[PDB]
Amino acid sequence: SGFRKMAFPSGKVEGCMVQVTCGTTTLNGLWLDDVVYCPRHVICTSEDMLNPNYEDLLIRKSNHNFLVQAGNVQLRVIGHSMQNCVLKLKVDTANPKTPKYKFVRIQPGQTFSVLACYNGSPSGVYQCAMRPNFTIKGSFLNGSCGSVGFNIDYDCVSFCYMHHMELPTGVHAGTDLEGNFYGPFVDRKTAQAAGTDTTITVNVLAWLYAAVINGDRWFLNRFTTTLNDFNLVAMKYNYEPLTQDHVDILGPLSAQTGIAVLDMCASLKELLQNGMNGRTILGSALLEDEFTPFDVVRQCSG
Amino acid sequence: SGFRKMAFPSGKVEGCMVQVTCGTTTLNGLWLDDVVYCPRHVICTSEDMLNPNYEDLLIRKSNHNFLVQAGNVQLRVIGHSMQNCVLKLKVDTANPKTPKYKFVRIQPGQTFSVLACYNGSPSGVYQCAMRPNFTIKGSFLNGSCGSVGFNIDYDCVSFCYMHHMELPTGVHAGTDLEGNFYGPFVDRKTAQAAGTDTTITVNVLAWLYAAVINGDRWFLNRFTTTLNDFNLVAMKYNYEPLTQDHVDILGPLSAQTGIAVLDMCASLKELLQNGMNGRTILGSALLEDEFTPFDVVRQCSGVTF
Ligand SMILES: *C(=N)[C@H](C[C@@H]1CCNC1=O)NC(=O)[C@@H]1[C@@H]2[C@H](CN1C(=O)[C@@H](NC(=O)C(F)(F)F)C(C)(C)C)C2(C)C
Ligand SMILES: *C(=N)[C@H](C[C@@H]1CCNC1=O)NC(=O)[C@@H]1[C@@H]2[C@H](CN1C(=O)[C@@H](NC(=O)C(F)(F)F)C(C)(C)C)C2(C)C
Repeated sequence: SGFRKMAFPSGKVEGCMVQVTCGTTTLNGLWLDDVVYCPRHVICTSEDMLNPNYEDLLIRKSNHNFLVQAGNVQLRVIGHSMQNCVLKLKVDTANPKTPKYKFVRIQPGQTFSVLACYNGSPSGVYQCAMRPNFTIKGSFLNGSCGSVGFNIDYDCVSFCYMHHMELPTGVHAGTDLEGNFYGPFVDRKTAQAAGTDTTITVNVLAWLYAAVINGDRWFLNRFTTTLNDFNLVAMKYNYEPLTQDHVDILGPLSAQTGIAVLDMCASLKELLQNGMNGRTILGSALLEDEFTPFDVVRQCSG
Repeated sequence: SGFRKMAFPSGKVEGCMVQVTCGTTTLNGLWLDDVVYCPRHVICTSEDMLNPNYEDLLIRKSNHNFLVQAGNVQLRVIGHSMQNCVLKLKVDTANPKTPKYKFVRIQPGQTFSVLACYNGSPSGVYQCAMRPNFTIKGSFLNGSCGSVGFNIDYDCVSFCYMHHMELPTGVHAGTDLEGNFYGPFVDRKTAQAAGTDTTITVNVLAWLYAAVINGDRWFLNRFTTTLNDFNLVAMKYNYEPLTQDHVDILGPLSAQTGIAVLDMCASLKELLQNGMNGRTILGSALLEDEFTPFDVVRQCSGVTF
């Protein structure tokens, strides 16, 4: 029993974290085979943070301007290219700790683990979800940049996120490992703010199913709802609209518990109507939205 | 900025997890140098768990009774010994990934990282506190036994916990790596219950300090209390007493925020009496007590390797 916000073992990613330095800028790099991936804004001074021309700044750089350090070893840089907002440094050594990996772009709602690093040393690991507004509610200080988000599937590491910047509201923005930003952000210091956040409705229902399987039944009820009446009510609490696709994904938890998704939707509407009246679900007095249907099955049946 | 329940990187510890099988029981082992550590109750059958005679059950067992598997490779057991509630199996091979490590035993309120494992394969890492009643609120299914708790200080892994059992209340109990239980528990299937839990007061106050640092400041009030007067409120609300010791630990956070510890106590007191009056603190409707002062500093400022 028990239910924990639980990250993947960070071991396979720890073996890939290096320090990338350029001028007075030091941030973190991901060393896979003979390529170090890191945020391109490493090549910006304080000045060129406002309207950087990355193409112009990079053409000024030779291989020898990039100090790559893996623990003690300085890697020798033998090539640099840019792909979108990530800089790719070719090094003369393939990383011997390179795991089986892929690059994946995730959708809002998806969870992944973040290995927070400073100076190419891993600090800590925590579990994140991609918010509907394409930000993550992370924990990152100065020099954290180039810290990555990942999933692990059997022995394969799925890299989905590289950290770039903090927005004024304290939420974080970054790119996939092809360097395309999640959402409408750019690696410039400009007036840009996170859109209005919403609750990830599909995740809350999943978490309620976890509550049932872990033997908590105090919040259900005898009502059901139409998908439309559910969405019309939920949306007034800033909940993401639930789609037929979301219901389909809840098939397995519905079947395992024998509570139809629209029945559990009825429970949710009433929980929003009523709150907790003291009580808790799975040790929380808020409705948890950073557990996907997959995360529940893995932790409560695996 | 931001504040998360954050675990230590598990790499050094993932390199030490093995599978131990004795008869039809499989669980997890910790492989360090040429010894494998795992719960002694691996030797117990369903029958033997009700009234086990460990010294007797153990002496009836030869090394050939113990399958130790590191991935696909069999390790050869060349010796076996018991220390308190942990079985120590000498294996023919030293673990080449053995980190700098020591065994430490923690007090309630201290936090640590748990690496949950099944069949010697690490599944997940989460952050835990040793509860005041010496349980931990874990997430552990069948085969999780031999999952370890640790902290890291630079390159030294300090192992502090090995998982043994689930209490009927759904909370978890285990030992230090010398096999001494945390709390008044025994490794038999017999009926056991967690005593009544209390809230780790110093940790809430540390967490409230973490709130102030992230600009969540609404709960500050003008009032200050005294330790004596506060601790009377604490007891009523099933809160651990705040000691002179506890107050001194918070000096860094008091100094960093300019909020006196007994001032922060007044905010806390008022919160217990009044509730949160709608609001949340760092996105929680509950007062959080599983972040230590050291945990808060290692994330909100640095010292984070
Ligand atoms: C990488 N080391 C930091 C990560 C930041 C620092 C504080 N916590 C973090 O997660 N990244 C940066 O310094 C990026 C970098 C320029 C400015 N910047 C920011 O994080 C800033 N953000 C913005 O100005 C905003 F909102 F517009 F994006 C700041 C708020 C000053 C921390 C670039 C290229 C975005
Ligand atoms: C190790 N593989 C399991 C892990 C358990 C399984 C359910 N959740 C967990 O964390 N631990 C055990 O097999 C221990 C072990 C015998 C029985 N046991 C229990 O978990 C039982 N608990 C107790 O006996 C209790 F409550 F009294 F502490 C169970 C009835 C399954 C809850 C021994 C030696 C205690």
